[PDB]
Amino acid sequence: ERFPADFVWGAATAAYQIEGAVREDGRGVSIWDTFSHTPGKIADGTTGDVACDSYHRYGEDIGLLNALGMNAYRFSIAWPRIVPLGAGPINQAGLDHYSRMVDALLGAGLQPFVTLYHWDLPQPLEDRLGWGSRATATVFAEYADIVVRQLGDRVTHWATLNEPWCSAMLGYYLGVHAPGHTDLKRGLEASHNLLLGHGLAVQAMRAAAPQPLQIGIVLQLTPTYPASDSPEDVAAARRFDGFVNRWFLDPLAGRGYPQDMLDYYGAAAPQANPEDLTQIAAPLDWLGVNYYERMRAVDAPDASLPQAQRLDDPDLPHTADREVYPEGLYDILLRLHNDYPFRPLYITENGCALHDEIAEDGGIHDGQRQAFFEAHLAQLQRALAAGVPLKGYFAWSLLDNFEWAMGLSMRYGICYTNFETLERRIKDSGYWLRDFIAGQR
Ligand SMILES: OC[C@H]1O[C@@H](O)[C@H](O)[C@@H](O)[C@@H]1O
Ligand code: NA
Repeated sequence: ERFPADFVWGAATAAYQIEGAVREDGRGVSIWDTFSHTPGKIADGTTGDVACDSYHRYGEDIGLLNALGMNAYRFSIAWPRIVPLGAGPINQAGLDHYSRMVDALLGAGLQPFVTLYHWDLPQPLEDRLGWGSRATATVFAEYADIVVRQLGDRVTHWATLNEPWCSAMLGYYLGVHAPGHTDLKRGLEASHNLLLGHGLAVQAMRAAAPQPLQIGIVLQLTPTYPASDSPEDVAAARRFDGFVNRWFLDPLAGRGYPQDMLDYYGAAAPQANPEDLTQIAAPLDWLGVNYYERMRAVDAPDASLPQAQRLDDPDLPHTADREVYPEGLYDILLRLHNDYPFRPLYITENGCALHDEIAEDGGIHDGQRQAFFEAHLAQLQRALAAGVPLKGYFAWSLLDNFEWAMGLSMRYGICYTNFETLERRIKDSGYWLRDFIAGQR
């Protein structure tokens, strides 16, 4: 029935998806400015140039969080605002902005859970190979140092990266995200330098921090299940689970990269000496899990790597873009708790997209998103019952925003955003979370 009295209850955003003001106050160009302004990369012709205008309107966002009765806010700092050339001088105006926002949050009783990297690499680094270069890892750590030096007296809970799987594989292998490259080896290289940048940043942050910090990383985990028990389908399930989950979990847990995946990738695998793996395993205080979906895998010998395709289940509900499988959240947490060293855990994202509209009465009747929260929160109670050391939950997203290659067309918010007027309105699911949280707090 109940969560811990000190549980963290929040919603989450990322800077490029919400802030707009892309050229204001010294902000540099990010790979997502370049990519979103490249014809055809975004589905609907939109960019993050305005987005939710949260650079100017984070006060309104704070208003929503307050109305929701939350006690925490997960957001990202734009590297392009802080070090506009990527490696070079800081931009004090960038840091001052986030300093005021942090003060605003704390004054409202909202604990800032800051993400340092949620995909907006400065374009000057990409011009020197981006995550294809080990130098990018070094200058990421420098950036992590600068930020914590200035805001670490107030922010205790930091995440280095959000979802390196996406940054590496969507960004450099499949080409669907910025910067838009299409080479496996480049993707795997990028995964390594992300992980290294992570490890280097943790160490830098601990040395720069004016007080002890609780430092984590955020991974999206996709629990994977074989469509049948055939050696073929089981193998496919393993390969997918390795491609998405274990590739990151293992080296973070000090276990190296998974040998099966090393064998599968062959010459495409990155060059990973033992000093880098030691750095990548820098001790963490927590792990963030982003959870959206499962993968029910059939072998797909003719598809590209990892030769494993989703077997649709028409009995399960689907959202605008995903199948709903709440039981996967219990499953992956049970696996983390029993099989890996990370603890405590936070659900740093969970939510869904729907064809939301403002109805005649003025509300947004998103009952399927309410049912989505209710079901996933129920699985978290089960996970807690089994001893999973879960300390918080953040809904993705606080508000409808720029959904990457889908643009402004794919609405994930618990608040509706009118992108013309910038008015936000709380959806019915948001009111349900309010009332649920108020019962738990
Ligand atoms: O697609 C929904 C969400 O997925 C997550 O993996 C990312 O961290 C978000 O930035 C994105 O908005
Ligand atoms: Na549906």
